[PDB]
Amino acid sequence: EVTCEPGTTFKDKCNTCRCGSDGKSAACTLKACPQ
Repeated sequence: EVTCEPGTTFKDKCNTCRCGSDGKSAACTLKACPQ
């Protein structure tokens, strides 16, 4: 459940989520995040 355009990414929880190409998906570096 992402909310962004493809080619913009942004800051999420404890990592950055690169908006996929469908405008509704994200990669998110995903390294760690206790809260």
